[PDB]
Amino acid sequence: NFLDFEQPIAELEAKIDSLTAVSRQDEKLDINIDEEVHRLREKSVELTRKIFADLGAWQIAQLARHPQRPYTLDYVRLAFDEFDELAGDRAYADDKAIVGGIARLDGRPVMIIGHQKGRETKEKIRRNFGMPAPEGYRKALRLMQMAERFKMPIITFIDTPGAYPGVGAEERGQSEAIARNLREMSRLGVPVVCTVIGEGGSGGALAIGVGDKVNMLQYSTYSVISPEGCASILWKSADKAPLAAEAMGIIAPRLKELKLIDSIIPEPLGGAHRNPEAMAASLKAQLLADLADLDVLSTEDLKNRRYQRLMSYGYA
Amino acid sequence: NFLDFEQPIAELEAKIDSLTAVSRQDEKLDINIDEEVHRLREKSVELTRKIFADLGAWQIAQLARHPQRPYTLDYVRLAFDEFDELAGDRAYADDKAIVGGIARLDGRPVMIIGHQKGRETKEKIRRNFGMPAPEGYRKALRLMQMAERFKMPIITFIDTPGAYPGVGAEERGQSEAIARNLREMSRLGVPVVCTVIGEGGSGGALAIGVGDKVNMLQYSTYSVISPEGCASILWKSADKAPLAAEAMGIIAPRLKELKLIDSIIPEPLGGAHRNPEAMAASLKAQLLADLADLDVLSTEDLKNRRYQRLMSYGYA
Repeated sequence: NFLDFEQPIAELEAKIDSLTAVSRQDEKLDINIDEEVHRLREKSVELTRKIFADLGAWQIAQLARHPQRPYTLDYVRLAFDEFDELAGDRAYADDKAIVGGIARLDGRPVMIIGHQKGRETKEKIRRNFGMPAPEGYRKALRLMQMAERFKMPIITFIDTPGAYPGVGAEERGQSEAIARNLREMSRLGVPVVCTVIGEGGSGGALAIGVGDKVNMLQYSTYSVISPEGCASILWKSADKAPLAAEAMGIIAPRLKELKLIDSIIPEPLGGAHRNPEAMAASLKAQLLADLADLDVLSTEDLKNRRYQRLMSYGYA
Repeated sequence: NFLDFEQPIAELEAKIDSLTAVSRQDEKLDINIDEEVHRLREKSVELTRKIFADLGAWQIAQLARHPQRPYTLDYVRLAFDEFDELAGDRAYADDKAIVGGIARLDGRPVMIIGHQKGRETKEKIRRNFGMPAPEGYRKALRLMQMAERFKMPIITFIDTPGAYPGVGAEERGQSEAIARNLREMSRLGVPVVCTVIGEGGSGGALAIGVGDKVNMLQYSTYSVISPEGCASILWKSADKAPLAAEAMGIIAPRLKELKLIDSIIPEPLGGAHRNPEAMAASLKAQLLADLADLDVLSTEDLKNRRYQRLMSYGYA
């Protein structure tokens, strides 16, 4: 299901599908499929550049929410192996809006923590649209401590609309849990790398994003507040979300100059959704490179550097 | 237009035709034409043997009258070159039921006399269904004399239902003209070869068929009277034509044993009409072979042999 501005790409795709049927549909129909396929694929490839060259911040947000995209499960599958999912906070529940586990990266063992919006409606409602109740963040703290204890690096993916705004979420110390998370992660003796795949932000995202390095795709928005919220509070409306997106600076290159993120991982054309494997390979390369130049530093120097980088936050 | 017993061959042909259309008809239709063409041609080739193995004398007559077949024009075109058509009896008209001319056979010059039924209805009525009025036979005598004079061999084809049974034909000495023809041809000083391509007989055919050699296709009937006439006079009916054909002995092999014809030229499968070129090549080879072993004999010995062979006619 392509977005509104990806229409010319769609109709060309719509002609492309029935090519399979015409191959063996009925009445002996087996036409010269290869010629038409090649011409239509050429046109489609040419047109996507005609479509994805002129997208800006409001679009970037739409693309960051494309309802066909790799979630943390997808990146785990397409760049990680021997994945073991640990579920359980030890207190009140395991949460489906966060998925964590311990896996191997090119032999090396790692910890993977991140969100999972679910693909279709069913897995979206079963995972609460990637909105974690605090018990999830307590689980994430528990896993992060486990990873710290056994001299293990931590790889974290961040793809959350935000911490759930609900009765159950507020009752259980949402603020307290996120505060603790932000406290412990800033003392681990192991390197930390955190991407911004997909749509993330709204503070709750930061619960698992305080690390040595930070990386973001080219169509991923990292906003202290969703554009619609900023629009409602400030613009006194919702339709004016694109203006809020333009003003805030939620796009990766805008953030990059702000010394906030350490690298942008380029996407396959038309969005990572068109070539999830290519995006997974790019992410794996970026993660490995980040880990490499990180392992040289010792644990004490690692923590000191982490603290120093934090203090660089804010123009002050 | 195939005959009644060639139906299974037809329907398979009927499926075969629209293969051309399906190649580029509409809606991008270009199917794997070669596979279906090969399979259907295999089936058609197998079926014709299933159809032309079990034909007998009544059929042979039907095949001899297949309304798709090479007439003398066709054999001239497909086995002769530098053909010049002489038309004119010098007396009252040139006739379209006979076509004569002087042409070359592999360099050698020859004379070609024979009938031409015309292909479609128009050329059939314009040529009087290959039925010659006597002026035609006078023309044939004139040409035969011309060929004799200039030491030239004569090749004759014979494809006639018969001499026209009409007022104009009877008035002009039909009997006289044919008698003269039968007289002169038995004195020419040049070799004579005469086939029985197509349907011929009824005496008038003999007007141009008294030569050193005689040859007949495998599906050509040479009857002193059409089967239908024999049926009407003797059987007292018309439907009983096949019995008349069986009794008379109008089929080539039946005649061959009678010492009446000197050779049968085998046909392409399914009738010469399916491969007119192959039939033309076979006819040309037979004609050349006949001429070869004939030119050895001198003119006097040629005429003496011709006379002796004639006397062998009839068991007496």
